[PDB]
Amino acid sequence: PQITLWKRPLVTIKIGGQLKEALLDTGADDTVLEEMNLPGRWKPKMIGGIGGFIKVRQYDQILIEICGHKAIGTVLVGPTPVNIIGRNLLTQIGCTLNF
Amino acid sequence: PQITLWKRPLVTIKIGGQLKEALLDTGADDTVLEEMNLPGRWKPKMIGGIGGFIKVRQYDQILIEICGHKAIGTVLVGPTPVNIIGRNLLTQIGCTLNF
Ligand SMILES: CC[C@H](C)CN(C[C@@H](O)[C@H](Cc1cc(F)cc(F)c1)NC(=O)O[C@H]1CO[C@H]2OCC[C@H]21)S(=O)(=O)c1ccc([C@H](C)O)cc1
Repeated sequence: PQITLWKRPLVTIKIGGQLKEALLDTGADDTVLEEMNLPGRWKPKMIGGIGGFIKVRQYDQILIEICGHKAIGTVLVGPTPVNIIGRNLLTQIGCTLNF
Repeated sequence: PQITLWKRPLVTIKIGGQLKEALLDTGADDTVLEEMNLPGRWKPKMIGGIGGFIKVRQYDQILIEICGHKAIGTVLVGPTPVNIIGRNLLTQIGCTLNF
């Protein structure tokens, strides 16, 4: 699907058997999700954005179905105000910017 | 132009007679630029991100030439780590996400 940007590009994702809505973010290099419970072992990490830095838990090789498109990659879980789909997963489902 | 997301979607912008590089950010509702001077009267505002919040100066009806595509809209200037082109200006240049 082609997505115009007159509204926030929110899509429905399926991660760990849970349904959530996430923001297709071309300005994000990696995926960051709000607090949730994810299987497996994680490693602590600190990511930076506007306003400073937050502590997140890095989960590797996590499957996500983004708007019916499957992808596996690293997912960061932490106090993000909004669920974000970063470029690490956008490239797997073949997303492009066109103008 | 079609832009893949394997690298940061950076574009050359022309704003206030100055040349800068900015990130086409679909995850940003507003355009946020590092410190500079623009015309007209401004009003203070505070915007939030992953790490918290930063104080910005809201400038309205500001012209920006993004990769040769002109657009006028609100531009926020403040201590952002990276120049961000938000959806307020992406819609003006006809930007879409495609997968
Ligand atoms: C350094 C370049 C960018 C600042 C990186 N960011 C992506 C941006 O798209 C971000 C998305 C966003 C949307 C949102 F609603 C809440 C929120 F907290 C974050 N936009 C943003 O801050 O927008 C501002 C301005 O407009 C306003 O509207 C919405 C909020 C305000 S990031 O999220 O910091 C980030 C993500 C992933 C990684 C991985 C580890 O690589 C690192 C860093």
